[PDB]
Amino acid sequence: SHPVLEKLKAAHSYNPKEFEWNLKSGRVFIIKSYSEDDIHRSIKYSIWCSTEHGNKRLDSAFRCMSKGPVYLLFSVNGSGHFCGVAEMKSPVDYWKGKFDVQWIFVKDVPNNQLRHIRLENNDNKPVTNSRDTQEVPLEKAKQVLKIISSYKHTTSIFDDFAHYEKRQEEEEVVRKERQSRNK
Repeated sequence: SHPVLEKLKAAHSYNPKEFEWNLKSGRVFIIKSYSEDDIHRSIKYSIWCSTEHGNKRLDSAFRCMSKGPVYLLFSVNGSGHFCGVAEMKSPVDYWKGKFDVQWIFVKDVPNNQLRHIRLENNDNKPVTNSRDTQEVPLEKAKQVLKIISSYKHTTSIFDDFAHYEKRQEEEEVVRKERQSRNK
């Protein structure tokens, strides 16, 4: 293959061989996406939007860090895996709003690889049982990033790129025809 995808790959440096998971500083958040369509869209346009409350938390974190990176660890609700990692790259501009992200890792990591890591700031629950914008303590975040980085993955959302492209195109046509009948 897909030319959109080949362009994105050429423009970015996905799944870098060297990644420093041993962060000197930074903050790290779980993002729980409502759908794969949202992940596809985020990678393609390098933006994200959380809920109103999630945006406020993420914006605040980003502006507090202007000191080190803010990383976002993505998983779709009900998927049983993480699907990648992006760096937050702007504050939130007021999908109701948006902030810029730079996708770094695009790869599927099953939750069984991560569930041994528990968050002391979420009642010692497994990191894999987190809600949207849960903050991960840095020492635990290091271990999570270490695992996501090293993980020898079998699939990623890129395997379904053409599928998610077709979905989005067809939905826009349907949306337009529907607006047309309403107008």
